[PDB]
Amino acid sequence: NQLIPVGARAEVGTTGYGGALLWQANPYVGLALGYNGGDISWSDDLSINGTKYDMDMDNKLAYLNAEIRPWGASTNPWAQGLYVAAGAAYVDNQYDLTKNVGTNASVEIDGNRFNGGANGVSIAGNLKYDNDIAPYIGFGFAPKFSKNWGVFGEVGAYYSGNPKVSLASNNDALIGSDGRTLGKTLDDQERKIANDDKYKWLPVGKVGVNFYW
Repeated sequence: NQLIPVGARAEVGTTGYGGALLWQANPYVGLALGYNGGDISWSDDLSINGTKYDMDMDNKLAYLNAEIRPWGASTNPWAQGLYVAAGAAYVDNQYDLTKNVGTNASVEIDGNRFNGGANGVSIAGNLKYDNDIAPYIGFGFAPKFSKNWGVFGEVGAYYSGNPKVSLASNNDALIGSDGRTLGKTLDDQERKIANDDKYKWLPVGKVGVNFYW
């Protein structure tokens, strides 16, 4: 049961693009070593209920995980394709978010609801995740239909630790529904991001194509 190199994959997803080297020891156990990253504008000018989203990333992530197929010997491809992924990553990722809340549009942050009013308001966030050795857990589907290639999709999360975080608006004096100003509410949401257990996780989704040769 030694791990045999079998090829590579190309992938794209929420942490950016890249790919991995692949090994398989048997129908149940395999290994991926890869990189995701890039300077990418994940969305620009994207309008939803009066509000434009912009997100930019600048990521360097390199990972190593095992892929385990509980039913990897199954002749059902719906079961043979399922796997759990587990390992760790070097993580050095940076996200810029911008919400431009338009005229008379409404946004909710930490339970407090604000209105854009006559001019709207813009809210910005910088999130920086740095961890040399971040544990990773994920679930994927990669059914076998070819000796030469296949496709896959995966969702998981890195236990990165809380990011460094900065939140800001170009109008902090707006009062929300619970009475806190926008400045104060952002401060509060900044503290939750910087400390709550929930935000120690960096979620991820991706898809791609495998090549075996």
